[PDB]
Amino acid sequence: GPVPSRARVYTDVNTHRPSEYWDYESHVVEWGNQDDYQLVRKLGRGKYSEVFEAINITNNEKVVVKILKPVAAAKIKREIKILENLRGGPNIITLADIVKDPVSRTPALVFEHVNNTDFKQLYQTLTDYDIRFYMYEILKALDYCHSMGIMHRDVKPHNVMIDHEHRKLRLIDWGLAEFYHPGQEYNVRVASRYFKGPELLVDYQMYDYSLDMWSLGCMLASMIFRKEPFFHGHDNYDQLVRIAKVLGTEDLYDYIDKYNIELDPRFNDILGRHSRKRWERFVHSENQHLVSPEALDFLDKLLRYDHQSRLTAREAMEHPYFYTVVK
Ligand SMILES: NC(=O)c1ccc2c(c1)nc(NCCOCCCCNCc1ccc(OC(F)(F)F)c(Cl)c1)c1ccncc12
Repeated sequence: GPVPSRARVYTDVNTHRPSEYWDYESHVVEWGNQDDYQLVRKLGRGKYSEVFEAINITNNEKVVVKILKPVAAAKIKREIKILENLRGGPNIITLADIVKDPVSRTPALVFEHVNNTDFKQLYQTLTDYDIRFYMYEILKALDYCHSMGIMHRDVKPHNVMIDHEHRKLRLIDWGLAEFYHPGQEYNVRVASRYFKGPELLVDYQMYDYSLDMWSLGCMLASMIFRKEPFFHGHDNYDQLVRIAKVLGTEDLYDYIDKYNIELDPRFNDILGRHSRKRWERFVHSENQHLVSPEALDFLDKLLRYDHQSRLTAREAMEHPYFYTVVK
């Protein structure tokens, strides 16, 4: 059957931490006071929760409250433990409190507020310099969480908060985040369609931190080529075909042969035969100001089928693409 895989970095971080670190089920939640927070307005509703802008009346500061739906109320300890483990880390959203919502009777997570008043799609209107600057800021968060034995598993623009006025970035929504344990088989139903790595699409469960680096490459490709999303799958099956139309089918077949993966036979009639396209195929007069040989080389090194071949967050921070960014 499938060949095993393990991360090439931070492989054993959880084995050398005390069990209290990663055994989230044993964690005892310290509950705050729901009365400290006054809900102001609804910001959005997901499949398992709703988010509100709120005021912490003990300091008159804005906060964001995520109220869990009764269905998710049970599996909150994983997210809580990860948020507490990562608290204070570079560009990681701060969990300010955990309270029981008086209406839903479910857990409510209280987060640091980031000014989210930059309307439109700042995501598709940044300058070349600002793309590099913010990409480096995301990498500080990803190297931190990966160094802390945690995979985010939902890297996408909707989970990157930017206060453009103060050039502040936070990586949010650790609701799909997991502890990495070598040899552990994980659920492939993670990340959002357009940002799903090939490992998820071919049903390879023994993945690791490198899944976040594929998602990151999808964001970079979308920004530098002004193509939102870069890999525009109609469903999870077509998502792999869209990738194959860019990266080619040969490397895809080499990847599945290397890990002894059994490709879903539904792929036989839709994958076809494609050769790798050179990255300049995506360059045109409207995106040429964001494209550089450094950007293309960096992107090439993130968007690889083989999860063990992609740059790690630390290798990515060493890339020449970031030499122009003030440190
Ligand atoms: N943990 C929680 O559940 C959580 C924690 C905190 C918040 C939260 C959820 N949801 C909030 N609003 C609802 C979700 O609103 C998502 C808007 C995302 C906007 N991408 C902006 C953007 C712009 C440019 C980008 O490119 C780059 F290169 F990075 F520069 C990228 Cl990748 C992304 C919120 C608002 C204010 N302050 C804290 C929170």
